[PDB]
Amino acid sequence: GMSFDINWSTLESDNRLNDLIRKHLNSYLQNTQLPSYVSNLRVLDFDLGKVGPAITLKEITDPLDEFYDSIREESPNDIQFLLEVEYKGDLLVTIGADLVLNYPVEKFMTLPVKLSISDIGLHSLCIVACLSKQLFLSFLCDVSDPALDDNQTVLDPKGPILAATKPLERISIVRSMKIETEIGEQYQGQGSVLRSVGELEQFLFTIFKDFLRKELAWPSWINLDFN
Amino acid sequence: GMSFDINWSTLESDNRLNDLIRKHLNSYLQNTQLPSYVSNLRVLDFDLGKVGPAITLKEITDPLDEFYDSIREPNDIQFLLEVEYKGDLLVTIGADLVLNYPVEKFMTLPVKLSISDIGLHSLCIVACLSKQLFLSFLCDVSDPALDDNQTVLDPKGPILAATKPLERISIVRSMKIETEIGEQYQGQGSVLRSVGELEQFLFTIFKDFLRKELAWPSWINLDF
Ligand SMILES: CCCCCCCC/C=C/CCCCCCCC(=O)OC[C@H](COP(=O)(O)OCCN)OC(=O)CCCCCCC/C=C/CCCCCCCC
Ligand SMILES: CCCCCCCC/C=C\CCCCCCCC(=O)OC[C@H](COP(=O)(O)OCCN)OC(=O)CCCCCCC/C=C/CCCCCCCC
Repeated sequence: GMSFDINWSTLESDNRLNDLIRKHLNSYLQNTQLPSYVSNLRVLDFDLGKVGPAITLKEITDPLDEFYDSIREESPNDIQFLLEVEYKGDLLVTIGADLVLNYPVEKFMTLPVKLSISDIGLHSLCIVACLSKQLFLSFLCDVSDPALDDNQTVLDPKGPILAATKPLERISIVRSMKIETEIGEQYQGQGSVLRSVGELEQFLFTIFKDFLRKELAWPSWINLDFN
Repeated sequence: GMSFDINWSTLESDNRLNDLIRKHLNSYLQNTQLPSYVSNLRVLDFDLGKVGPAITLKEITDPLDEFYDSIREPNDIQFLLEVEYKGDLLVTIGADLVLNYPVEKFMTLPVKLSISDIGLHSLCIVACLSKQLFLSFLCDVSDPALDDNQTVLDPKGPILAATKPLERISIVRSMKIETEIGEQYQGQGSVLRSVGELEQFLFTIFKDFLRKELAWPSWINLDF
């Protein structure tokens, strides 16, 4: 329907959203076991961009009880939005990698390389919950997930999506994603190198999707405490 | 910074937003006393459009006391926003004009006024309480009473106190009004001048409407 341009600049003098995502993602990367073909991984830059999602409000409800339960461990006024979120924005992750060539010997050579994750496609149901007053945000499931056939609510806790008993049968929240790599002109001929680059691209793809899934995808969520 | 596209389609599937605003404004018009030269005023159509404001969050605070008090007459929350609008809002208003042709003749001229191209750049506040929400435009961004550096959320500062209503600039910076006349008529000058008068009147009326519905100390209130 209506378009908006939002600017949260003053809310970010000391901490910048981009930088927060970058350090978090970096932490995640440096805590992952790396294959033999890559020596180091590092986020060179993260950029949420200037193009955001198309947001459709689907329903308005009480927050899920699982949130309350979470708080119990470690109010009518509270509220929860169910949102259809469609993203084809300009998010861009630039990652630096040291590709390791082992073709002769072990660790024969290292090529500085850098990869670009971009063009992320998404179309999924999320929820945003206000509770007392920590803020919860979580991507529930893709719009066309089979567990929605028959047109009965996602907010059913005994239903498949929310119960999260079969993560394997869920269709991926990230619909598409583009990865490029640029390497030295000198290496564009060698097939061994190109194959290694391919493997690294795939690995990075899976790693990024994993990160997203355990940071934002239900039953995981983003918790903001404001005291 | 970042762009969004918002769609509130299903929250109101009985009643529509544009329709609600249309009969609200219609009520306003029908309880306005009209000049002698116009017999009927009516909102033909209202359209908030698809182009919204550029929004900058300035501050975040607990809601004003006037709201809490407004409840009877947490953690509840209030946003202070810089709002810059150059959107595609469009009001189309129908009017029956009264024309004086010579030989002391009276005639009626149906006319269609279009209010569009509204320019705005102003500090507004959006307060969520219990949970009813409050929408109110405080003042224009370049109001003198904001001179140098001072806060707008100061309750006995000028803007919030509502001390001196005529001293402040109007929230609406710009506005465009056109008129559709079937020209059997547009050629005469009598008709064009009558239409001019009507346009000015409508300008005043609309500005007045928004300052009594949207401008602090008045606000828009939602009930759920
Ligand atoms: C959803 C807002 C997005 C678009 C906002 C555009 C901003 C620029 C628009 C220029 C001025 C705003 C145009 C609106 C004219 C006034 C309309 C109006 O008064 O409608 C009120 C009338 C009241 O009806 P009742 O059911 O009787 O409720 C109690 C009545 N007191 O109709 C309504 O209730 C609908 C209210 C919808 C208001 C929509 C306009 C609000 C302005 C948007 C705020 C701008 C930025 C803030 C973001 C808004 C986030 C909620
Ligand atoms: C404003 C969102 C616009 C962009 C949305 C398009 C979706 C793009 C696809 C994914 C983009 C988001 C990737 C970054 C997510 C991971 C970053 C991260 O974890 O940093 C959070 C880090 C703190 O994390 P913890 O509180 O410790 O939680 C630990 C894990 N449970 O810093 C923060 O404060 C997180 C900030 C959260 C903002 C995330 C926004 C992305 C979510 C998009 C939802 C779209 C709906 C819009 C509603 C937003 C209302 C604020």
